[PDB]
Amino acid sequence: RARVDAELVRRGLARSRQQAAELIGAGKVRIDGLPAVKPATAVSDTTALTVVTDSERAWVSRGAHKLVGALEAFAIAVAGRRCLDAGASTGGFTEVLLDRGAAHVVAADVGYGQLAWSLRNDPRVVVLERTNARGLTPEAIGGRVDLVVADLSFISLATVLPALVGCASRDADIVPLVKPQFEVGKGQVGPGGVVHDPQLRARSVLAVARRAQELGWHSVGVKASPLPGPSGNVEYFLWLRTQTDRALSAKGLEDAVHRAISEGP
RNA sequence: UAUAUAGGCGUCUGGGGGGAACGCGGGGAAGUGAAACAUCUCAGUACCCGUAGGAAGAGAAAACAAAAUGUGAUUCCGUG
RNA sequence: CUGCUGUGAAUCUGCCGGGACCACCCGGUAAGCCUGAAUACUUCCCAGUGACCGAUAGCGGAUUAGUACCGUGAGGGAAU
RNA sequence: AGCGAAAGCGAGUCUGAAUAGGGCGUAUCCACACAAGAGUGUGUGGUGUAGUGGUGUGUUCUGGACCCGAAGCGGAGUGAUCUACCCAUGGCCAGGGUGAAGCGCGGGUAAGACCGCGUGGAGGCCCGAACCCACUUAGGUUGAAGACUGAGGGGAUGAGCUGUGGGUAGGGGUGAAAGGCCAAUCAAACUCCGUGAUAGCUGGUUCUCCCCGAAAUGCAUUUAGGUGCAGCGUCGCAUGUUUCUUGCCGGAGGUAGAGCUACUGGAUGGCCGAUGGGCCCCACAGGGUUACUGACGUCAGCCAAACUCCGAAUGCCGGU
RNA sequence: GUCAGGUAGAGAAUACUAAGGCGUACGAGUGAACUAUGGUUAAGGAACUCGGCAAAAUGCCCCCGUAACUUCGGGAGAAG
RNA sequence: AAAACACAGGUCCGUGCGAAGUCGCAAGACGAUGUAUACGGACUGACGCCUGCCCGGUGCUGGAAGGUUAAGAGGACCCGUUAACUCCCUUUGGGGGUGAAGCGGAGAAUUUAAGCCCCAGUAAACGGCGGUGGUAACUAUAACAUCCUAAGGUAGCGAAAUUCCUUGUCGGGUAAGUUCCGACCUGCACGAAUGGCGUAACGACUUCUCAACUGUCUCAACCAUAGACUCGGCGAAAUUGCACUACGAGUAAAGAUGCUCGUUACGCGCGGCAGGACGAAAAGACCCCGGGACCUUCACUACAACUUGGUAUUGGUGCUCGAUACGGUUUGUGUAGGAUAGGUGGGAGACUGUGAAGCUCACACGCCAGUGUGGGUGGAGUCGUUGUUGAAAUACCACUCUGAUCGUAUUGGGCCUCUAACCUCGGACCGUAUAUCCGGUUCAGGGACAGUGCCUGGUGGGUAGUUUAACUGGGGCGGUUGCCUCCUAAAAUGUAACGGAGGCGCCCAAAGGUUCCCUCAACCUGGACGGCAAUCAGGUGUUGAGUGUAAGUGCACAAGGGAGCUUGACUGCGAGACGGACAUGUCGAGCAGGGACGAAAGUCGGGACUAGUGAUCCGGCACCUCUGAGUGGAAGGGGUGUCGCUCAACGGAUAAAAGGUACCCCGGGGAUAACAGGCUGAUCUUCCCCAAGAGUCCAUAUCGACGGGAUGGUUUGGCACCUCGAUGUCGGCUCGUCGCAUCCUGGGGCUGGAGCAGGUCCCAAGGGUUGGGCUGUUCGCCCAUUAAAGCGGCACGCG
Ligand SMILES: [Mg+2]
Ligand SMILES: [Mg+2]
Ligand SMILES: [Mg+2]
Ligand SMILES: [Mg+2]
Ligand SMILES: [Mg+2]
Ligand SMILES: [Mg+2]
Ligand SMILES: [Mg+2]
Ligand SMILES: [Mg+2]
Ligand SMILES: [Mg+2]
Ligand SMILES: [Mg+2]
Ligand SMILES: [Mg+2]
Ligand SMILES: [Mg+2]
Ligand SMILES: [Mg+2]
Ligand SMILES: [Mg+2]
Ligand SMILES: [Mg+2]
Ligand SMILES: [Mg+2]
Ligand SMILES: [Mg+2]
Ligand SMILES: [Mg+2]
Ligand SMILES: [Mg+2]
Ligand SMILES: [Mg+2]
Ligand SMILES: [Mg+2]
Ligand SMILES: [Mg+2]
Ligand SMILES: [Mg+2]
Ligand SMILES: [Mg+2]
Ligand SMILES: [Mg+2]
Ligand SMILES: [Mg+2]
Ligand SMILES: [Mg+2]
Ligand SMILES: [Mg+2]
Ligand SMILES: [Mg+2]
Ligand SMILES: [Mg+2]
Ligand SMILES: [Mg+2]
Ligand SMILES: [Mg+2]
Ligand SMILES: [Mg+2]
Ligand SMILES: [Mg+2]
Ligand SMILES: [Mg+2]
Ligand SMILES: [Mg+2]
Ligand SMILES: [Mg+2]
Ligand SMILES: [Mg+2]
Ligand SMILES: [Mg+2]
Ligand SMILES: [Mg+2]
Ligand SMILES: [Mg+2]
Ligand SMILES: [Mg+2]
Ligand SMILES: [Mg+2]
Ligand SMILES: [Mg+2]
Ligand SMILES: [Mg+2]
Ligand SMILES: [Mg+2]
Ligand SMILES: [Mg+2]
Ligand SMILES: [Mg+2]
Ligand SMILES: [Mg+2]
Ligand SMILES: [Mg+2]
Ligand SMILES: [Mg+2]
Ligand SMILES: [Mg+2]
Ligand SMILES: [Mg+2]
Ligand SMILES: [Mg+2]
Ligand SMILES: [Mg+2]
Ligand SMILES: [Mg+2]
Ligand SMILES: [Mg+2]
Ligand SMILES: [Mg+2]
Ligand SMILES: [Mg+2]
Ligand SMILES: [Mg+2]
Ligand SMILES: [Mg+2]
Ligand SMILES: [Mg+2]
Ligand SMILES: [Mg+2]
Ligand SMILES: [Mg+2]
Ligand SMILES: [Mg+2]
Ligand SMILES: [Mg+2]
Ligand SMILES: [Mg+2]
Ligand SMILES: [Mg+2]
Ligand SMILES: [Mg+2]
Ligand SMILES: [Mg+2]
Ligand SMILES: [Mg+2]
Ligand SMILES: [Mg+2]
Ligand SMILES: [Mg+2]
Ligand SMILES: [Mg+2]
Ligand SMILES: [Mg+2]
Ligand SMILES: [Mg+2]
Ligand SMILES: [Mg+2]
Ligand SMILES: [Mg+2]
Ligand SMILES: [Mg+2]
Ligand SMILES: [Mg+2]
Ligand SMILES: [Mg+2]
Ligand SMILES: [Mg+2]
Ligand SMILES: [Mg+2]
Ligand SMILES: [Mg+2]
Ligand SMILES: [Mg+2]
Ligand SMILES: [Mg+2]
Ligand SMILES: [Mg+2]
Ligand SMILES: [Mg+2]
Ligand SMILES: [Mg+2]
Ligand SMILES: [Mg+2]
Ligand SMILES: [Mg+2]
Ligand SMILES: [Mg+2]
Ligand SMILES: [Mg+2]
Ligand SMILES: [Mg+2]
Ligand SMILES: [Mg+2]
Ligand SMILES: [Mg+2]
Ligand SMILES: [Mg+2]
Ligand SMILES: [Mg+2]
Ligand SMILES: [Mg+2]
Ligand SMILES: [Mg+2]
Ligand SMILES: [Mg+2]
Ligand SMILES: [Mg+2]
Ligand SMILES: [Mg+2]
Ligand SMILES: [Mg+2]
Ligand SMILES: [Mg+2]
Ligand SMILES: [Mg+2]
Ligand SMILES: [Mg+2]
Ligand SMILES: [Mg+2]
Ligand SMILES: [Mg+2]
Ligand SMILES: [Mg+2]
Ligand SMILES: [Mg+2]
Ligand SMILES: [Mg+2]
Ligand SMILES: [Mg+2]
Ligand SMILES: [Mg+2]
Ligand SMILES: [Mg+2]
Ligand SMILES: [Mg+2]
Ligand SMILES: [Mg+2]
Ligand SMILES: [Mg+2]
Ligand SMILES: [Mg+2]
Ligand SMILES: [Mg+2]
Ligand SMILES: [Mg+2]
Ligand SMILES: [Mg+2]
Ligand SMILES: [Mg+2]
Ligand SMILES: [Mg+2]
Ligand SMILES: [Mg+2]
Ligand SMILES: [Mg+2]
Ligand SMILES: [Mg+2]
Ligand SMILES: [Mg+2]
Ligand SMILES: [Mg+2]
Ligand SMILES: [Mg+2]
Ligand SMILES: [Mg+2]
Ligand SMILES: [Mg+2]
Ligand SMILES: [Mg+2]
Ligand SMILES: [Mg+2]
Ligand SMILES: [Mg+2]
Ligand SMILES: [Mg+2]
Ligand SMILES: [Mg+2]
Ligand SMILES: [Mg+2]
Ligand SMILES: [Mg+2]
Ligand SMILES: [Mg+2]
Ligand SMILES: [Mg+2]
Ligand SMILES: [Mg+2]
Ligand SMILES: [Mg+2]
Ligand SMILES: [Mg+2]
Ligand SMILES: [Mg+2]
Ligand SMILES: [Mg+2]
Ligand SMILES: [Mg+2]
Ligand SMILES: [Mg+2]
Ligand SMILES: [Mg+2]
Ligand SMILES: [Mg+2]
Ligand SMILES: [Mg+2]
Ligand SMILES: [Mg+2]
Ligand SMILES: [Mg+2]
Ligand SMILES: [Mg+2]
Ligand SMILES: [Mg+2]
Ligand SMILES: [Mg+2]
Ligand SMILES: [Mg+2]
Ligand SMILES: [Mg+2]
Ligand SMILES: [Mg+2]
Ligand SMILES: [Mg+2]
Ligand SMILES: [Mg+2]
Ligand SMILES: [Mg+2]
Repeated sequence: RARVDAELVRRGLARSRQQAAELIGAGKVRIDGLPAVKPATAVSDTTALTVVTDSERAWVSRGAHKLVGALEAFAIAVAGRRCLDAGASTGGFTEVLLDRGAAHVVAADVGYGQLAWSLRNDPRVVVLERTNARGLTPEAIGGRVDLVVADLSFISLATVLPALVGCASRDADIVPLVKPQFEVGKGQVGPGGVVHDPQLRARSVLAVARRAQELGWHSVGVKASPLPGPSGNVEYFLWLRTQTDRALSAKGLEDAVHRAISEGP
């Protein structure tokens, strides 16, 4: 009487039970074809468990999907440019750049070692013990970088900007990830931890865009993340830059903000 | 409804109810005892029902018995 | 031995019983019926008797006694 | 006449292979022998064996069984004249407010909506007597009354109140549901009967004197405030000092005390001095120096219900 | 269950009355405490107490005028 | 009298109609003279916005391929009895073996329903709704990776009729705010029809506030009436061992009118007060014990009800399959070969023109190697012990297993039917003037079903009877219950407690018997691994090692270590004893049989010893010379050996059993708890001894650490001494009374006392010692005062 998600994770189909739920969610893994009727299934281990046959499953976290979705809309070159990750410590975003042939990447954490052992062996992988959260060091990360990916959680991503515009070059290219129910004053999270309010997302994206513009970093374009938090955390990836023909800083910022939520998700 | 029956009309002869105990045939507890209790007991008791008679019921072997050339319908009493 | 249900024979070199059953022996003759005496009792009547009571006893009732009275009622129930 | 489970045998019998031990039985005593002192046996004689039926007393068994006492259980009946609900057929509800729909008029509306005005008489409507309740409080509390009285209190045309007649009955009825009510009683009414229910529980049990005279412990217990058997009382019979005391004699103990270099543990201070500690010359050889920690040992003083190299007094067993 | 005089009054309420009916079955005394039932109370006014319990207070008619809120009926006899 | 019930509104489930449901044994009735917009049941409870997740558990509903399962059909196989033989062995018998039929007993395979397992749906069904590892804005305000599930609280609300902590925090309100209001979220232990959150109107509901009003109060005074009181009349009651019934300090069953010692008191009444008479009342209702009673449930065991199947009532024809008896085709690879050699008895002689041979196909199989039947053709034969071939015809009559077959006789399983039993609360007509009864007749429908008997399996708190241990410093909760060893245990034996420590419910065919032989542990010295340590050698070493297994007593004489043989880990017994309420239990020399070891002496009836166990009943099994319901057998019983009980509550109430009662009742108990009293005083409380210190120095102005000794009886306790045929339980009110351990007032000594004001100690009990807010409050917090707002005893004084 072994749980179906139990046998699945035992075989090696998915390294974690959260992924076992993702696979049963669309019914990618079942016996005799068909969607897995229910995640509560008593299946004998002598049966056959299938899979979506995802060829590009060389990923070790969920942060991969949201990134590959952003890079679909942006198509940003990585080789030949230094890169910065604002802290994932789980291989969600940096490992994708590894698959992108990144020249050299740097990642942060909360002062904790929990990365995949696979990434503890690549020479171009730098690990730091949360030197600082908001005012990132522009030189101790190895010098100048040419890309920064924003991945923040229970901290309103609006205080690391002075550091991330300094932790860059004069010709910089940045893709921040705006999480809606996390920009509102801490404690004022949306109803039940999930937000169904386009106007709240509008307020959050406007606040982050205006905070970026305060430094001069204008918003170029928008993107809706394809695979969000399971219970609900739909993200909206923007794009920071100070010198392009797409200097949407006066009126086009709002037009692009409507685009973000009108085509989101 | 034809055979007819169910019925209807008339004329007789009975039945009905009571009763203290005793009889016969049925139905049938619980308290109690078992130092608890259910089998078991109490007890086929108490009570109930149907029926009598001066008594009733039983009664003339499809019985006993045990190798005895033995008893011989039933009922009741004493023993065993 | 016996009730309800099912199945269900023979008429005497038959059938029943003799403490599972079988053989032999013995006893008897079911599925029809009547039957006195010896046995149980006393509402009532007669005549007696008591190392029985003697009026708080003996019947509840020696006297208005199943009365007066109590209870809606089944019923309880004096004292003299 | 007994032994045996029995067939059976019989002063024997059972077990057993056993004239080989034991069991039960051969009244009891006496003697004389023949065998062993491992508790005496065996045998020859003798003596010869006591029951039963009336009846008094004590105890006991079956019966209500020394007397009184439950809450309750069963059988058959009686009750809805109180109360619960229902059914038929009747009666009652002073007085005063409010002002629903409906209808009619006007305004307003493409037409409506709607409003203002009237008539109108709705309603588990309002205030409030009769009537029905019973919220507060005081009195009553061997009452006026086994549930009232006074002052206020809620409903008062309604799921209203009420009269007369009727129906539902006990593991049943009825319940706008409180285990409420069902005749001053209800977690199963009442009456009679079973019946003198049963109570390891409480209570009571009536004249005298004479002699003797306890126990409140052990064991078992659906047991722990009950009982059985033992102990301990009395009476009858048998035996006769067997009892008890004191002296002496023969014993076995491990308590008091003590001791511990006699063990097992604890435990005080010294003494020498390791091994393992550090350092020198300089190797991690080797050697010595040093608060070293300081095994073992040793000196002296100690401690113990489950320690004992020892070890009484008493008590106990026997003899005399 | 029926009948329902007068005067105030909306009234079958309440006060007093008519007709009619009663004075209903222990009394007579008496300025004790205390209890009960009524009454009044300077100044203060809930300080009482578990709590404004109980008392006190408002109370009728006619004009004027009425709030938040509302389910548009009400609240409302608001309050004044 | 309520917030509880009801309610209008909501949903869910059942019900197709003499419905379902209910009352009845039935008939019958209500439902309803209703018919799914109706009726019953369940929950919720106008209205408004909504009602999340979980179908794993348990129910409900549905389904069926399998597993399992009753009665009923089946009777293979076995056993009893004995007609017959067949034999001895002795002779007129009598035991051995076989044993047909018949009758009997136990009875297997096989077949068969529901249910259960199984798989689905269902939550406005009964029910459920998580964490961890390390984190940033200025700490936060749980929404980075991973474990687990049936899913991980949705919305809304939230110190709540819900919050112990708690008088949470902040604001309001008061002079003073434990209640209240508005919020906060750390929701011990809210949450979505046991609805969640709001809501106008309503309430003899609960709570907070303001105005007004007042004898509620400061703080009480006065008046009248009914009693009380006096006089006359009548005239009770509960109660009651007494009696010419003081107090104090004691003593006593521990709280005395009655006893002690002292003090006080002339005799008798009337009106008043309630301190005592553990006052009256009611065989304590709290608590324990015994017994009831009613209630609950997956306690036990039953029964109603519901339901399954078989069979009776109960029949007919058609098919489909199965079992029987009977008939005719039809079958057998083999090598020594004219052989696709069914097992045969007869076999010198059977088969043609009723057209066989050889040709045409099918039937039959085919390991397709080859052969039997028909007519269409066909022409007048083929065959044998032929010889090889175990077995010959494969030329013929009668018996025949293997098979592919049809039919008859018989009997089942099923299926579609028919009508004739039976059924209809469908119509009509009649008895019958009257009649929704009833019976009949007849038409129309079902129909061998249903219903009902009997047998049978399920479900079965719907009901019924009952059980649900004891010990216990009250009871409960915990723990324990039998056996063995030690200490307590006081030098015999025995000895209690919920006293102090541990073991047991086995193990070993050798770890049993015998015969013989040996001596360890530790220490020093010498040796490659090899270290203190492993095996070797030398020595010292009397017991410190080891003895299956706890502990104790033992054992070096060895009971300890080693080897040989071997089963005495025997059968018949047992003088005499230990221990003992009894029932149990324990030791035992010696005799005989038959053995083991030993030369023999001798030892051996398990183990160095003391745990390793369960009475009786009832039943099983093997053996025996017992019995055998007329007789012979048998069945059944009996003896002997043995088997089956965490009966572990271990002397074992049943084969079989849990809980609630605050709705409770009875019988008892001060044998036993709660209150008060009594004893004690661990704790509590109040003092003291010593003085390391602190105080700049200076123990002792003032505090005094570490330790030590006491008082009181106010606290929490310990005990269980009186009271359970009744000793009323907190706080406040009224009224006191006593102590002093003094709060104020009065008198002082020392000061680290200049004065003012204090600190500490000593003496002193005459008087005094406030009113409020918060709270049920005591306690306590606060407000305004005051000379001060003392602490205690008196049944935590006083109903
Ligand atoms: Mg008669
Ligand atoms: Mg009985
Ligand atoms: Mg009994
Ligand atoms: Mg009894
Ligand atoms: Mg006669
Ligand atoms: Mg006769
Ligand atoms: Mg006769
Ligand atoms: Mg008399
Ligand atoms: Mg006289
Ligand atoms: Mg009399
Ligand atoms: Mg009368
Ligand atoms: Mg005998
Ligand atoms: Mg024997
Ligand atoms: Mg003898
Ligand atoms: Mg005589
Ligand atoms: Mg005699
Ligand atoms: Mg009765
Ligand atoms: Mg009646
Ligand atoms: Mg009108
Ligand atoms: Mg109108
Ligand atoms: Mg009204
Ligand atoms: Mg009203
Ligand atoms: Mg009114
Ligand atoms: Mg009024
Ligand atoms: Mg009124
Ligand atoms: Mg009432
Ligand atoms: Mg009240
Ligand atoms: Mg009085
Ligand atoms: Mg009076
Ligand atoms: Mg009143
Ligand atoms: Mg009144
Ligand atoms: Mg009426
Ligand atoms: Mg009547
Ligand atoms: Mg009732
Ligand atoms: Mg009566
Ligand atoms: Mg009554
Ligand atoms: Mg009853
Ligand atoms: Mg009863
Ligand atoms: Mg009796
Ligand atoms: Mg009695
Ligand atoms: Mg004497
Ligand atoms: Mg005795
Ligand atoms: Mg005696
Ligand atoms: Mg002597
Ligand atoms: Mg001596
Ligand atoms: Mg000695
Ligand atoms: Mg000793
Ligand atoms: Mg000593
Ligand atoms: Mg020791
Ligand atoms: Mg000692
Ligand atoms: Mg008038
Ligand atoms: Mg009047
Ligand atoms: Mg007059
Ligand atoms: Mg006077
Ligand atoms: Mg007054
Ligand atoms: Mg005044
Ligand atoms: Mg005034
Ligand atoms: Mg006020
Ligand atoms: Mg106050
Ligand atoms: Mg106040
Ligand atoms: Mg006060
Ligand atoms: Mg009042
Ligand atoms: Mg008034
Ligand atoms: Mg107004
Ligand atoms: Mg208002
Ligand atoms: Mg007004
Ligand atoms: Mg009310
Ligand atoms: Mg009341
Ligand atoms: Mg209620
Ligand atoms: Mg409804
Ligand atoms: Mg439901
Ligand atoms: Mg029905
Ligand atoms: Mg429906
Ligand atoms: Mg409700
Ligand atoms: Mg609702
Ligand atoms: Mg729900
Ligand atoms: Mg669910
Ligand atoms: Mg579920
Ligand atoms: Mg389910
Ligand atoms: Mg399911
Ligand atoms: Mg089912
Ligand atoms: Mg059968
Ligand atoms: Mg809260
Ligand atoms: Mg509150
Ligand atoms: Mg709560
Ligand atoms: Mg609080
Ligand atoms: Mg506050
Ligand atoms: Mg609040
Ligand atoms: Mg519910
Ligand atoms: Mg709840
Ligand atoms: Mg719910
Ligand atoms: Mg509600
Ligand atoms: Mg609320
Ligand atoms: Mg409200
Ligand atoms: Mg009301
Ligand atoms: Mg009320
Ligand atoms: Mg005064
Ligand atoms: Mg007077
Ligand atoms: Mg007088
Ligand atoms: Mg005194
Ligand atoms: Mg005293
Ligand atoms: Mg005295
Ligand atoms: Mg005297
Ligand atoms: Mg007096
Ligand atoms: Mg008095
Ligand atoms: Mg008085
Ligand atoms: Mg009393
Ligand atoms: Mg009592
Ligand atoms: Mg009890
Ligand atoms: Mg049938
Ligand atoms: Mg049937
Ligand atoms: Mg049941
Ligand atoms: Mg029951
Ligand atoms: Mg009984
Ligand atoms: Mg008991
Ligand atoms: Mg007990
Ligand atoms: Mg205790
Ligand atoms: Mg105690
Ligand atoms: Mg001793
Ligand atoms: Mg001694
Ligand atoms: Mg003792
Ligand atoms: Mg143990
Ligand atoms: Mg040995
Ligand atoms: Mg041996
Ligand atoms: Mg050696
Ligand atoms: Mg040995
Ligand atoms: Mg043995
Ligand atoms: Mg003996
Ligand atoms: Mg021998
Ligand atoms: Mg021997
Ligand atoms: Mg027995
Ligand atoms: Mg016989
Ligand atoms: Mg015989
Ligand atoms: Mg036998
Ligand atoms: Mg026991
Ligand atoms: Mg026992
Ligand atoms: Mg038993
Ligand atoms: Mg209740
Ligand atoms: Mg009682
Ligand atoms: Mg006592
Ligand atoms: Mg007291
Ligand atoms: Mg006490
Ligand atoms: Mg006392
Ligand atoms: Mg100083
Ligand atoms: Mg005692
Ligand atoms: Mg006493
Ligand atoms: Mg008491
Ligand atoms: Mg008394
Ligand atoms: Mg009293
Ligand atoms: Mg008394
Ligand atoms: Mg006082
Ligand atoms: Mg003093
Ligand atoms: Mg003082
Ligand atoms: Mg002074
Ligand atoms: Mg001074
Ligand atoms: Mg003076
Ligand atoms: Mg308060
Ligand atoms: Mg005082
Ligand atoms: Mg007190
Ligand atoms: Mg006091
Ligand atoms: Mg009191
Ligand atoms: Mg009182």
